[PDB]
Amino acid sequence: KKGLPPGTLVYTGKYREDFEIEVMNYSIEEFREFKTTDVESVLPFRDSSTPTWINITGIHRTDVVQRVGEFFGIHPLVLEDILNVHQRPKVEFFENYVFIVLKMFTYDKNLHELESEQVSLILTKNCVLMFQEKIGDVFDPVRERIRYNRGIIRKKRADYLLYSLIDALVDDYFVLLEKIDDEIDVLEEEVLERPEKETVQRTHQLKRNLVELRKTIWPLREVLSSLYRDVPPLIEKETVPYFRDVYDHTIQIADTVETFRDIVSGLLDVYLSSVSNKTNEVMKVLTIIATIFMPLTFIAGIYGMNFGYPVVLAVMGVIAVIMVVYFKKKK
Amino acid sequence: KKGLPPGTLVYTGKYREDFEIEVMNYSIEEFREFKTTDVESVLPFRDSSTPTWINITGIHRTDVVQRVGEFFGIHPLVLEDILNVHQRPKVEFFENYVFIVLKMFTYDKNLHELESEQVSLILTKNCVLMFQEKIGDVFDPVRERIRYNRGIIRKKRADYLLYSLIDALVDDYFVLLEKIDDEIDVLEEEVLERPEKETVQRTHQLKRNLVELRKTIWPLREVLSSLYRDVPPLIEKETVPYFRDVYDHTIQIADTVETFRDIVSGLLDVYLSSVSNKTNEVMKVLTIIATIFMPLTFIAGIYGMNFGYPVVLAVMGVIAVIMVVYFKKKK
Amino acid sequence: KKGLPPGTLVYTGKYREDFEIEVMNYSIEEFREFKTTDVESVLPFRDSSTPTWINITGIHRTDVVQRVGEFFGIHPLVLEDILNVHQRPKVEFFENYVFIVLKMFTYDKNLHELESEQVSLILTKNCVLMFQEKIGDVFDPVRERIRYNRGIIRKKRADYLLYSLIDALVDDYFVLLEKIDDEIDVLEEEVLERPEKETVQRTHQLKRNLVELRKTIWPLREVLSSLYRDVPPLIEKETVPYFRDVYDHTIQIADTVETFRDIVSGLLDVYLSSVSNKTNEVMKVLTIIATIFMPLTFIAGIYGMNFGYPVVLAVMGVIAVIMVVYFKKKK
Amino acid sequence: KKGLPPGTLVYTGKYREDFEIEVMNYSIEEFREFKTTDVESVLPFRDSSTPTWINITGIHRTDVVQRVGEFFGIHPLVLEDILNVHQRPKVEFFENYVFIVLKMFTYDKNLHELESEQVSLILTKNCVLMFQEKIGDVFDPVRERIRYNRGIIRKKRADYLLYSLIDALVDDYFVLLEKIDDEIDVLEEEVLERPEKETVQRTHQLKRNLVELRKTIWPLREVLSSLYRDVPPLIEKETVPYFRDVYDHTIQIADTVETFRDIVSGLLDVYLSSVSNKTNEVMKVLTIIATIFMPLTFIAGIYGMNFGYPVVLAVMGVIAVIMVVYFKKKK
Amino acid sequence: KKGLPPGTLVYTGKYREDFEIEVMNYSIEEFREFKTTDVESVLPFRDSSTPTWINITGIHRTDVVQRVGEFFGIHPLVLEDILNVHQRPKVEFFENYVFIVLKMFTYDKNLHELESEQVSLILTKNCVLMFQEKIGDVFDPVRERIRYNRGIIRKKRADYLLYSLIDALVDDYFVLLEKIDDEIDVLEEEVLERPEKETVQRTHQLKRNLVELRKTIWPLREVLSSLYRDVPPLIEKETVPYFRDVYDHTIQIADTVETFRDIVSGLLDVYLSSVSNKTNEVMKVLTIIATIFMPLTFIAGIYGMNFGYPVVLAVMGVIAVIMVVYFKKKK
Ligand SMILES: [Ca+2]
Ligand SMILES: [Ca+2]
Ligand SMILES: [Ca+2]
Ligand SMILES: [Ca+2]
Ligand SMILES: [Ca+2]
Ligand SMILES: [Ca+2]
Ligand SMILES: [Ca+2]
Ligand SMILES: [Ca+2]
Ligand SMILES: [Ca+2]
Ligand SMILES: [Ca+2]
Ligand SMILES: [Ca+2]
Ligand SMILES: [Ca+2]
Ligand SMILES: [Ca+2]
Repeated sequence: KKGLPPGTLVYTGKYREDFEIEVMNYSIEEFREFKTTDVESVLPFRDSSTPTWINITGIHRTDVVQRVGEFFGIHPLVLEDILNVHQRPKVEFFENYVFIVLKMFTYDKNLHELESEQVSLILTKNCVLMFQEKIGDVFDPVRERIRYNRGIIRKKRADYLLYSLIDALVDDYFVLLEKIDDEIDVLEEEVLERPEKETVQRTHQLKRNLVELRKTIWPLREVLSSLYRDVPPLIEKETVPYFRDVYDHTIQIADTVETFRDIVSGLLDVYLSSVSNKTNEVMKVLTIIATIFMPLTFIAGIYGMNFGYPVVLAVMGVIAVIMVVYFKKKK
Repeated sequence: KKGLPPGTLVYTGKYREDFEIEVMNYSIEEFREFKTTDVESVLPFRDSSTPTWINITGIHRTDVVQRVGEFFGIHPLVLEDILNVHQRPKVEFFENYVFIVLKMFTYDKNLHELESEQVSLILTKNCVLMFQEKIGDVFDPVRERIRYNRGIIRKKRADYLLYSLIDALVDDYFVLLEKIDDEIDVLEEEVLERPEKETVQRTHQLKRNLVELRKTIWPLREVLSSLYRDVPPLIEKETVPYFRDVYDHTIQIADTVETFRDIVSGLLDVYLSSVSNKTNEVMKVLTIIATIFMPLTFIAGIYGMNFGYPVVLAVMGVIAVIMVVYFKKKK
Repeated sequence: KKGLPPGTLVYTGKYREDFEIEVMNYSIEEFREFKTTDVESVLPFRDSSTPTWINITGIHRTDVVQRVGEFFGIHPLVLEDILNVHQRPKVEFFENYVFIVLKMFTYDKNLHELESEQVSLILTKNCVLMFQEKIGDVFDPVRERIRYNRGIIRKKRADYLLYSLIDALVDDYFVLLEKIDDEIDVLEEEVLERPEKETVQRTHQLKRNLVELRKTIWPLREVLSSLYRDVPPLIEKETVPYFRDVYDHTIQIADTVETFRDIVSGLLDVYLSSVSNKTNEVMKVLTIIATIFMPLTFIAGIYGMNFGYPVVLAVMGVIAVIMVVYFKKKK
Repeated sequence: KKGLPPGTLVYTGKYREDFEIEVMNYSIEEFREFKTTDVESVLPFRDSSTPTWINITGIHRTDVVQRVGEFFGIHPLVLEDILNVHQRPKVEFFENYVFIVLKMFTYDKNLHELESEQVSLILTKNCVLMFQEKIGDVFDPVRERIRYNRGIIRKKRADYLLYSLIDALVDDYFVLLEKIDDEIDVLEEEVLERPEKETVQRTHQLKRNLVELRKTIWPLREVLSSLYRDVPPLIEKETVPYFRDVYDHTIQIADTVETFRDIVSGLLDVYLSSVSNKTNEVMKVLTIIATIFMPLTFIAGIYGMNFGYPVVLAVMGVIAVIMVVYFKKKK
Repeated sequence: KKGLPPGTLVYTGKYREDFEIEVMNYSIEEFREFKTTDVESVLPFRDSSTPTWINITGIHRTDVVQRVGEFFGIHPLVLEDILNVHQRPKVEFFENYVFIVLKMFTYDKNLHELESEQVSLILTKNCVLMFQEKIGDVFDPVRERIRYNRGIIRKKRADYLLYSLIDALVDDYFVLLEKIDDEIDVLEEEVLERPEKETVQRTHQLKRNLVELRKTIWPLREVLSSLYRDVPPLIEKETVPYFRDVYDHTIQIADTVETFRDIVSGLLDVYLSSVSNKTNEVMKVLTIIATIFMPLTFIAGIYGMNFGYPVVLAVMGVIAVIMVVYFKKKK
């Protein structure tokens, strides 16, 4: 739905069940993790000269974001955007912090429909502050790769941490495409070799979903494009050439999606031709068994007049052959 | 209709019933409001060092605009545009004043048709001069948010006032889209599960209305794009990063509209396929009940010749099965 | 047709009936007007330090243009373009003169067809030299607005005179669009509620005419775009911000035309669906009155065998109801 | 076909019949012309301080081009491009010479098919070296305009000579368009008023040919665009403003072609609608003469039962009117 | 499939059968060749001041690439891209080495389906390091042109070697297009003159394959575009103007592909019209032989009533002519 105030703090999303603030402060050497539901127990991490990750799951608490935002020096309107989930993904560069809004998807296979949660990211000094609206994410491997010190996460700084969550979120889209490639694959057979009923409505659902998809990658692609040209906190030849290979991913997604929305585009045209081909066969059979049985039931019509038996049957049986011969141009 | 003079002051709109000049002069502390129908009782507000809002409802009085425009130093041709409602939304930057033309819509639900009133805005010093052609608007909350000193309107200057009316007008489009999303939603079912008559003409009305819509957002989007790059009176880091949030909105509108005009685009193609699928079933039934009843009425045709009863009925009843079996490739 | 010389002076147009040289020399204070058919009686106006308008109606006289062009210092090839009417509208900037080619249209309502005359304009010092191929134009109001000293025409210079003829020519297109909006309006009803014969050929005529139109606005739009960026003789803040409000017009035209060529584009698709809907009804009626009258004429077929009367009529009349009931899924 | 060496001199074209080297050396005062089939008798023209035109007709002699190219200092790979006719038109600028590749067409009217010969041009000092693969060209008027000293060809230099052959080649395309405008004109009637058989395959031939065309103007347009921005040997205000009026032509071609490939694009859609309109009439007639003659042959079916004459004929003749009346909604 | 680690070395391809490291070190004077399956026996070639070509066939050995990459100073993530075959072709420029990823195709004629192997190229000093996933390639002529010292390969440096493999790989695409031009050619006849069954599914396969194709040339075209603008190791006027004539090729491919995906695009529209033309003929025949034999079997229906012989046959035979005459508007 919509708002009508001047720039307040309303939450438009519809996930009012969960609230769980997780934090992962780490150095080149160490880390902890906890799940406090207290607001204040995370504010002292602003000055921690070591990479923190203050994940605030459950945005519906406008009051929680209001406090954290007033403390971290976050602008009043850039908080509103965190709460307003009906927004195109963007990157906002500021004097202190980099602000990113992203959306991650869930495709219900079978029940052809996709659902969208909006994740906000604020990068400031050594804090990648996060905002989810519901419990559960695709950021499970990244926190696990900090947990069992796997790879080059602990070794590197705090801005690199952002370019690890963003890899994890973009990587998820590769799953969605995989589900849809395998979707099309089937709902395409359903047009060649299954000309039934709700195959059409299943096809229109796909275009609908693909448009819905497209108009959330094409912007998310621009985020990593705009996150590439500029960047204040970057550590040039460390974190920049890294996400070149996430902005590379962000392209392949919105390139794959443009393939799907180009195959599915001309799929209903396959149907209409496949169907008009069937309504040729049926049409044809009707015209045959009415050019052998409509001429003959006319002969056997006159000879019911009230005013050689094998002379009429011979001349009927010969016409039913001057017919099935003439119908060798048509078969 | 059209004009043929050199740059005079003709009103092309067709709303000749209302005339009501409302003013809202306000400071950091106070305001008044009145509804004078006198022209002169608003001219002394040009020098009021406090944010005024001189709303002139009912443009049809060419004489009223002529006077106010001659007083405020407004160019002769930029007044003509205020009266000529058949014009693409634009922003005109000048030495003294910023000139903006906008259009706001009304979608008659049921009676599938949309109507357009054109609102002009002139920003000069501490005056946001307004021009409506009919009584009633979506600027009710903004004047109410000044009225009961809600939010940061009174606190800020006069150029910010403009970027509050413009938020209010752009926000209205979110209602129109909501009405059309919920429109498509229904007039799409009407193609999957209701293949009737005036469903087609209702679909063409939508494309017509969407084109009509599109070609008034895409320019209105450019207004807030061009109102972003430049700006003389702006108060940089106060009013500029505000309407970035509104030019952000202006995008999402013309992005949502591009979704609608991409779903509806390939909707008549759903119909034509759904219909050619029905004219397969009907076509098929005709070809069956004419390949069991046209062969048999031929047998019972010869035996009306004037020249075992269960031998003919057995051989007819067997053929009416060599048929309903052969029709298991087709069902 | 075509030429094959090196850059001579051939007239490709097909209007060989009229020749009438009109001139309107004017100052801040006075003017005259005459219709001499003599070539030489207009050449002394080259040095007249007061705005002249040397309209040469009837270009077919290659000799007339040859003389005037040799006198006014006009390049040999830029004269050829004046005579060669089969050319895209352009603006040519030179060391002395600005050269503009424009086309103005005539839409024969009813006889769905549009016709094109090409008007050339050369602006040099205080002379806007004109070239029409046939008598009669849309420049009647402009010469009348000089005649009865209406508006700011006499007051201003000679380059402004150009940006008054060009307003008058561009303004004409607003009439053409008005005729075509009202055309579509009707030839659209002719697809919803009149599925006849030459409705299709009338629709294809429109796309043809719209393409023909489009590819003469899109360049004419670029003329006033290119006439905006540069300009040697301009009188900056006098004549420049004037035609901004003609290049504004030039946009709205090629924006309106892009609406028409987007409604008409998907209009034949309305037809094909409306028609395939009719060939469903007809198709359906045929399948009904052949599943009540083909089964029953089979019963009344056996009982014509030569080898209770209300027992057969009751069982026929019951089947003709087990049918009209089963046909409540289909109505 | 294709090659597999490193940059040798293979001729891919299929015109192995002709070989005829023509030369036209000329000054401000005189010229000669000859048709030597000897290679060496043209090499001394490299230093002739007067405009030469060394036309080498019949490229299939790889050896001839190899020698001339080794003498004139032409790069090894830029010769390959002269022999390889399956290439997009381009302009190659070099330290000494300008290299241009062009294609000129032949449209077999009736036998709907177009054929392509590739002409190469090398401009060096006072030599416009030419390369044709077959005898005969559209360069007949240009050599004739040198021959009888017509126009400003002899008067001007050698780089201007190039911009005379190129005018002659581009001008040819105006003939092709003329043949296709007049083609469409007919093969469009063939869709409104001739719904036959191979009208469809004739329409697809046109799109095929238009795509084939388009993708040889759009590059040839870029040649004269790129031949406009730069140019080393140009003689600025002599030869440059000349071919501006050939790059102007090059536009109108690829603009006309974009009209054709926009009319023909939606022409098969005219057909499909015109045809589905006929398969309405036919469909309709079938449903009538089976709702007057299928109900009545049922009445006259019962009265053939073996178990007032104008009472049955009156009630049959009345139903055959309760029918032809009900069929006034449908006619 | 997909990965979930931080940037390790997983091989996504599915060709786990071959492993064969071939090397071709050469100077202006000599070369050797061998097929060692040992990893270490190729590492000393890093410093060989003479052009080496270290082809590593069979990427599935992650360990082999890991070692060679750690030795040659190759970044950890740019190795991952060598193993991850599901990636868009790109060129990566670095401080030491140029990194290129390319894909080469195999089109199974008949079994309408195309298969893709990914070839990686790393250019460093005098080493063009290669990475194939399966045995066999189109690089047979290039190694043969080194082998029997053909052309200018041995004569030139090591960066030129890259622009010989890349010519060989791009040249292969000319074969694919040749197979598809000849494919369309046939599967187009199959729409004009063969309106059968799986012609539709064969057409959709083509669009599918063409999209699949297009979205691997359009990037491969950009590789040679980006490999043209920049280049650190280039030897300017030696290796640069060479591959201009490969980036020229890279264009013609993605221009030819855009022709195919523009002919095939409107091919199903040929079918649907060709078919709706047949379902006119069939439809028509049915309506004839039911307007001569449905009226007459009505006459011979009344005269079976139980309540001049050549008077009825004359009046039936005359109506069967008032019919076949009326059907001269329809034939
Ligand atoms: Ca708001
Ligand atoms: Ca005007
Ligand atoms: Ca916002
Ligand atoms: Ca279509
Ligand atoms: Ca010419
Ligand atoms: Ca006349
Ligand atoms: Ca205006
Ligand atoms: Ca009978
Ligand atoms: Ca080659
Ligand atoms: Ca080449
Ligand atoms: Ca010209
Ligand atoms: Ca990853
Ligand atoms: Ca990568």
